[PDB]
Amino acid sequence: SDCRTYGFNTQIVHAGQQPDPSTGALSTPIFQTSTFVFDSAEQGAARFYIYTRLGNPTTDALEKKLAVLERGEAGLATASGISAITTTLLTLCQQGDHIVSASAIYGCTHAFLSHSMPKFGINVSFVDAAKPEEIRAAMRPETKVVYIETPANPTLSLVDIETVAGIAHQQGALLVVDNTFMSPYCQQPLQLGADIVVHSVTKYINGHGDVIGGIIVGKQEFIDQARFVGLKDITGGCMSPFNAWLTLRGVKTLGIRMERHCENALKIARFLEGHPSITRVYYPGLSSHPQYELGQRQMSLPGGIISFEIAGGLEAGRRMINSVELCLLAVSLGDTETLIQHPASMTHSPVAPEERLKAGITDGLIRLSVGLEDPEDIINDLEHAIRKAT
Amino acid sequence: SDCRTYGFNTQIVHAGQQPDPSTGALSTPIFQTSTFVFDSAEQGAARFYIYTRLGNPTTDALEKKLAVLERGEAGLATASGISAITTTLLTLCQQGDHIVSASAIYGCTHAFLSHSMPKFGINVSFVDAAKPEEIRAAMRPETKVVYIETPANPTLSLVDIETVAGIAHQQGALLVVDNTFMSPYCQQPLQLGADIVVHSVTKYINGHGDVIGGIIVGKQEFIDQARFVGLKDITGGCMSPFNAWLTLRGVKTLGIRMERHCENALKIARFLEGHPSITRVYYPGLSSHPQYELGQRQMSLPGGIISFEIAGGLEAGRRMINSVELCLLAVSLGDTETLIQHPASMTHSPVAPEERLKAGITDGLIRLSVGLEDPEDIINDLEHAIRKAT
Amino acid sequence: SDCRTYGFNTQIVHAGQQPDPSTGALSTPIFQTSTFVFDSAEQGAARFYIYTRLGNPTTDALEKKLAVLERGEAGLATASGISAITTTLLTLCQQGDHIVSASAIYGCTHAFLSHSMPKFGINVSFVDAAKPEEIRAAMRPETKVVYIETPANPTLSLVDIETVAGIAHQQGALLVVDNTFMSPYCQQPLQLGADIVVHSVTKYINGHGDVIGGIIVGKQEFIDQARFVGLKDITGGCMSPFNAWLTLRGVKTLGIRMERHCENALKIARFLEGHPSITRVYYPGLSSHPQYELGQRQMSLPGGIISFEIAGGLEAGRRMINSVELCLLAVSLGDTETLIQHPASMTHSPVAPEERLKAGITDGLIRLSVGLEDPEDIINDLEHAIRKAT
Amino acid sequence: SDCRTYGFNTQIVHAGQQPDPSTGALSTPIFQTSTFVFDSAEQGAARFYIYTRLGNPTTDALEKKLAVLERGEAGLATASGISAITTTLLTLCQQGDHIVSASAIYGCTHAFLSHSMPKFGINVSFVDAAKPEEIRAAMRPETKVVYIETPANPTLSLVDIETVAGIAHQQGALLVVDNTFMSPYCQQPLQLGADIVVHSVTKYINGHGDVIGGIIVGKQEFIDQARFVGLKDITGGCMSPFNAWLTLRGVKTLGIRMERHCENALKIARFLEGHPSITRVYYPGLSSHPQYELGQRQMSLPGGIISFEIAGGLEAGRRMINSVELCLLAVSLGDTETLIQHPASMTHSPVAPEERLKAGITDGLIRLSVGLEDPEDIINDLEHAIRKAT
Ligand SMILES: *Cc1c(COP(=O)(O)O)cnc(C)c1O
Ligand SMILES: *Cc1c(COP(=O)(O)O)cnc(C)c1O
Ligand SMILES: *Cc1c(COP(=O)(O)O)cnc(C)c1O
Ligand SMILES: *Cc1c(COP(=O)(O)O)cnc(C)c1O
Repeated sequence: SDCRTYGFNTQIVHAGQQPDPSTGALSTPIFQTSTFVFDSAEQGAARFYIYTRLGNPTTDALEKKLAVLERGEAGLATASGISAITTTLLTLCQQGDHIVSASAIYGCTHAFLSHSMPKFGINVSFVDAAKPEEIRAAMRPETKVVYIETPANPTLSLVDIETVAGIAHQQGALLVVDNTFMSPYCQQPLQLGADIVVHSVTKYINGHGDVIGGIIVGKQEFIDQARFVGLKDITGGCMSPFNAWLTLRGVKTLGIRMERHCENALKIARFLEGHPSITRVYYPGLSSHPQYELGQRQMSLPGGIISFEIAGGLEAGRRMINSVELCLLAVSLGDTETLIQHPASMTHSPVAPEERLKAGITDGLIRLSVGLEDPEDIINDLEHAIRKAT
Repeated sequence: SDCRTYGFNTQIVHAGQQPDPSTGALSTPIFQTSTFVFDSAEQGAARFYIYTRLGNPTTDALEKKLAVLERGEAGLATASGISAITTTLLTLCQQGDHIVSASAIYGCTHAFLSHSMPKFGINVSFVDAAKPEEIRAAMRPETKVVYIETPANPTLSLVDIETVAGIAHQQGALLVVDNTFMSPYCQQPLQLGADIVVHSVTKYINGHGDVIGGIIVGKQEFIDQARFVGLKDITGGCMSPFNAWLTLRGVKTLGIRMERHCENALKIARFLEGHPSITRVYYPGLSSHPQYELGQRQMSLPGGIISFEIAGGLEAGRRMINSVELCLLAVSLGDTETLIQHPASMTHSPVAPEERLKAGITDGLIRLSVGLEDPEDIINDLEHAIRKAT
Repeated sequence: SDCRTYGFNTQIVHAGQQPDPSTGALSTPIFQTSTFVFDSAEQGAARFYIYTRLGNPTTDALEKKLAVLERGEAGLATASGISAITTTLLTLCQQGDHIVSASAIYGCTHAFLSHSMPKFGINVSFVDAAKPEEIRAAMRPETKVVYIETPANPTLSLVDIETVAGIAHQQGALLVVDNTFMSPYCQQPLQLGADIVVHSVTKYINGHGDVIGGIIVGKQEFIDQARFVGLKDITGGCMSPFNAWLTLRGVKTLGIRMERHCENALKIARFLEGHPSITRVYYPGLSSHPQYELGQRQMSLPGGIISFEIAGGLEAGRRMINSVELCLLAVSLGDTETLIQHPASMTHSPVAPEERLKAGITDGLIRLSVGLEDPEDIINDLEHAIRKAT
Repeated sequence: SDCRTYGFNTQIVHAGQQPDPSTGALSTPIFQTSTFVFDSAEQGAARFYIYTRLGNPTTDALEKKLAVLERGEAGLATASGISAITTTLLTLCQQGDHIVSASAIYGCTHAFLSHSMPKFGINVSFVDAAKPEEIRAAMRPETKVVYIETPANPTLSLVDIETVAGIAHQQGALLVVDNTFMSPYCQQPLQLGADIVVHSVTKYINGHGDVIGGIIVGKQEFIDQARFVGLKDITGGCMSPFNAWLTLRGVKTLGIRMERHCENALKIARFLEGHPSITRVYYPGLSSHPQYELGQRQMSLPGGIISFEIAGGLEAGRRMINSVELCLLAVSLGDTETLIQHPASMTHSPVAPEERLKAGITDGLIRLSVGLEDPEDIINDLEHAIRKAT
């Protein structure tokens, strides 16, 4: 049979994997090796597995699974989400090329695009990707890539993938989408015209807060270049077989995890929207979200991340996060535990307040990654902390 | 006490490591986490461990140990040896800069320098680094780095680190040395004036054929840039904590392994030099090596790698590797098992024979990574195969 | 706060665990050590962690979590489910003691009780535990333990835990319940009067088909004896820290997994009950189950295991399992993949047919462990295979 | 070829292992699975791998390697050294049987034999096994097993394996030898007439202080019973595949480790014997050892463990261990780090002083497990601490 014909939950469990033919072992073995042996001089030349830096059976299973889930031809695992992004863009671009990027992107990605790319002669124009006309207006004869993230932090704004793909393609560029926030269970950019999808598997795909890693999915021709040039000759961004095996294990529960994350998040978002100490709640599942209908067409679920603004600015946000007893203070997302952060007092404390404001980070903004706990316990913890903070 | 005051074997065992203060666990715990939690808003801002992509306690132990062993200030672990090299060079260089590199370098490194760097506007001049005058003559006002490997494949030629460091420094450049072949047990480039040392830990440092990884050692100021810019904003070349833990475990036996590798290799090299079917033997421990005295000053042991040429060219080399029963056919080195390869029929089969010849790869050249088996068994296997092949 | 006060899903995620105080690492570190160090002679005497055979911080987290989930005082992890059972019974019993056991128990447990115990002078009487009067009638002055499993293979019959606990206690014996089939998410024997619960974590608790292990939960006084005598001085049945860490990771999703297993199983059970080629379907969620109302009081969900009888006996059962394309042929249960077996042709093939019949294993009986795939795909596979087999 | 024909170092590296046929992976894959799948009903019956509790390809490699190294037919891996011992003895013995055991045995083994065995109707007579006549005099018609350890703590006394084997066999009993202290590199009890060898792999065989585990080696007929009855139906003492893989990795360096341990230990023993503050030194490599010549015939090296008595009794021993700066205070042995303990103040502090004295534990006795550090550093640390303590 062919895994690409089964339902999505069946694919989550089985795609890319099968019992070991030699032993019958059901779990994918951990091929924690650096060296592969040849039977003869002739077999060594013909292969020219050889070396985990080229490929590995455990990692291959993960790559094939994620390719099935994103409806792409091929996958390539990497050492980190950032390595997935930079291996992709450094494979595609050289000195003199140009990229149009969303401004509302992950912080580390922004640093790569704003400082590292221009030092290699690759220029980047940042635009508001919620306005597809700004993408069009920034495209140049040298533009190779349009780069977007959706939903995007810190207010969970959206980008219309299908519309942007059509613009990029008419002007001769590829569209790369960072799909980390959604996972393939909730959004499928390649089905909407994107050429390449990248993820930090560190978040939902692994889901267990114990793996740093990335994945790239796209056409075989591109993935072959990302592997044999990008990984081999540029970043050296290999995923270890053990991390691939842990990610395979974590992704087995992706469907049931995303369903529970999103069911919990919708309940919490509605609680916050009814709370008179909370000025704003940013969540694609609330009908007041400015791009609500686009989200309903593009995403199968509204996600597990919420942002919200607490009354009273910086000191209220600090008092709030210092008053939670169950939510844990951390900067990651997509884990089984609920995580909370207050950027203005945590990650962006040395940034000038007016510079945070232009970046959409108000003094009272809190970001919540909703976990698998009972939502009543999460709501009770938030209610306890909000009441204290105000 | 201070680990930097003890003998080298003591440092191999103990440097960078101590019993866990919280539990007393002797083994370094495997901190297989992506997320680190803060106790309050204030602690989260002060730290701005946070995230394994920034650092991790297991990986920190490995970095500190290797810094002690190379007599450097700081270490930085990476996803692969190639990532150690490219994270280093992409941190140091930008569009318009220049590198002088040895020509006799690892194949993948050559591909990065010959094809990837120039596409980022970084030019590279390749020279014969056994001739320090060629390094001097190639240096330009824009030269930021001189890059060398010693010993170098395929004939185990050497580079005079101290002399080259003095030339590089007089002309305002840094010297980067790939010390993979030797390990810090046998050669210490920083003590001879190199600025930065890189290794593929995939070889001797781990030693067990089950980890792909790299390490960078140098001054704190540079390592901080390689970590917070190179890894964070360019390659995303993180080492996983489990790979760091395996490398810590493998390096515990580095001293006893290198002693046995080199004792075995010297016996095998002398056997091959006495064999009338073997035209040449390349090994720094043989007094006929063209740079023998330099090797005796620069290396504490002559290493575990041998190359040799079998009579009868391509078909004899193929028959030989097809006739071994104990040596395993593979392209890695530094494992506990003896590994053998015949480049002209394996890795370089589609390369034009006259192009292999200019690269020092003759049709009869065999490379041997000597393992920890009884040398009598290795010699008997080689003798059996050589006699058949001729 | 106290984890014992939160909801059950919150407890699944958080109980027994917290961020590492020394580093903030969110994931429980893998303390893969054999040795623990003391700061002084005095600290070494006071502790007399010391040695993973006594205890280990990773394994302690798992033990504490499972104790919370079963509402018991303490937990003890073991090398296998069988070791959990034998460490328990060999701690409790000595030469001259007696056990009353259900006859419908796991095969390996039956072998221990029928052959191993009597060779140590410990006698066992087997009874039909669906009939509590048979338990009472078999109790002797020497009876130390009543041992039950519920639901029990092969027809998923039940045992009334509360009623049996009252009988055992009136006659001075302890009740031990193997709760593997249900997990603490679906049944809590200690809340119904059982004294000790054992599990094979190999099944649902880990859930990922990659760990062999057991756990014991009960009063602190008993668990201390099971640890310091049973494990230390009898079975030497330690769980490795890595297996404990994997089980901690697997149990994070126990609630969402059990919900999906049981939702899928109920759909499949109803499909089979409507199928004219299927003579019988054994599933606690079907109202025709002989102990249906007891199951509704004692179990929060009817479970993920189904047994059923296909028309046409031995050859139909063999043709059926040889015709599935998605279900995998295996003898375990509780994995994320759907597993199927036909005992009469697989595990019990050399047993006399009339001896299988008395054991409740008819020639046409199939056992199904329902996984996390789309139930429509599982049903389509079963329908395809049943139609072929008949 | 056949691994049993090669030299011992070659066997250490290669025995039981080969490149994976399906992939060529050189490292033995980690088959971290609980479940094995069958291709058809017929293959499932024929096998009746099936289940890691029966066997596993990773663990099988370790078992085969250790069988080669001990010159035995078959091996069986276990959860701990204690499980290797109890699985062996509980397989061999039943109610009414008798064991003659050395008195100078590992503490936990003594507890099993003195308290657990008699509660199962199995009687044990303890004798001074340095006097083979005491073994003979204690044998009864019911004696099934003679059990010995050599060298034996706390004074490293010896037992003449060959002489004791002949006595046991003439009287119809099996000889079981715990060979943990020596490893197969230094002593081979089966070659001297022992029937079964057990080890705690926790010590030298793994060697890296990060695995708890055991191994049993003997005839195929016995090992089959220890596996299919002892492990399956009594102790449930399975080794996890990951622990087996780590032990395979650790044992690769067994030969070079034992050579360095013993070279270091002999230097340290001679230093201590020349020290006027040290009243006695117990080490088989010193010619004053009471069984020196027996040790030279039976052991290829004198081992890595030393015991010694410091002048000044209990308080001097406590001051000494509180004054070391490099040696670590711990109760294990066979690790790469040097470990030290003072039983009278650490492990035996609540034992009556006259009861320790009869057990050979004087108030001033120190036990040292010599590691792989520079021996000059170990000697300097001991000298520093001894001078302070006196
Ligand atoms: C966390 C994240 C990344 C970075 O991935 P890493 O695995 O941390 O390198 C990139 N994009 C998004 C949207 C992320 O959330
Ligand atoms: C193997 C090797 C490398 C590459 O290291 P990887 O870990 O394979 O990326 C670089 N330099 C030398 C000298 C090597 O032998
Ligand atoms: C599988 C099972 C066991 C045995 O557990 P192991 O981990 O295989 O030793 C015991 N009881 C039940 C109900 C089981 O399903
Ligand atoms: C440590 C030891 C044991 C016990 O082994 P574990 O792996 O700790 O269960 C048994 N015998 C000897 C000689 C030992 O040193």
